[PDB]
Amino acid sequence: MATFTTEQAGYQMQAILQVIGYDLLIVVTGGTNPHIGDVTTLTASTVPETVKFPSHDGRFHKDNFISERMAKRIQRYLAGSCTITAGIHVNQITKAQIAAAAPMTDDLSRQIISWLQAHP
Amino acid sequence: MATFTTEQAGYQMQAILQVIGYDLLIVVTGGTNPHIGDVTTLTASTVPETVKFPSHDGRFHKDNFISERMAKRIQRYLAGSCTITAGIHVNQITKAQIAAAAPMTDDLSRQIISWLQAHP
Repeated sequence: MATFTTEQAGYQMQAILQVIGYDLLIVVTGGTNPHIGDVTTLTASTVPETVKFPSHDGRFHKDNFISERMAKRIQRYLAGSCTITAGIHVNQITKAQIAAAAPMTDDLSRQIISWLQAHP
Repeated sequence: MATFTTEQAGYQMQAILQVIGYDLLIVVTGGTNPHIGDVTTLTASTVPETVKFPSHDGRFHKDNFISERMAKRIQRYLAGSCTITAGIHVNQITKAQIAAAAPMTDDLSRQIISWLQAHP
């Protein structure tokens, strides 16, 4: 249904939003290698819950800070269920990139909130 | 990336598949009202796990039998993580529709397996 991008100092993240009835599905990725490392689910009135996927070396992917952050930002605007995937390869990128991805996620979230307000 | 439909005695289900890098995202819906009631996650080597969304009257949605069934059918063909949503309003449809949706899910799953084998 809709694609958004955000950029901070050369690093780019993207969010693809799909409206499935009253329910939402959002894929958040970054850099040049799309991936799903974590999934966070929520409704307007329940606390978001995360499932982590295993990485190749056995560690769980820690990209859930992205999906949980977006979940917290958009929660009050949800008409139904919401499923958010995240994957920016936090196990491979620099600490500065990981830190920058938090305000970048806030920017994608506001872009999404605006789009939802314009397409209720 | 790809859409599939299946039909049994007038009832239709649909699966939208998205390839996100090596990872998969599949939305399974049915009838005339798309929805996400449940989410099942898996990899080729881990048992699928489900999160259920609450319905309006407080009962968890029970459409996860759909996503878990598809997960079991396609698991051995996965290159990475896989996230499957399901929602056919099992809390509103007839018992016969609920029962028919299980072989319909197997048909969508094979359609997906074929598409994956043709687009590795």
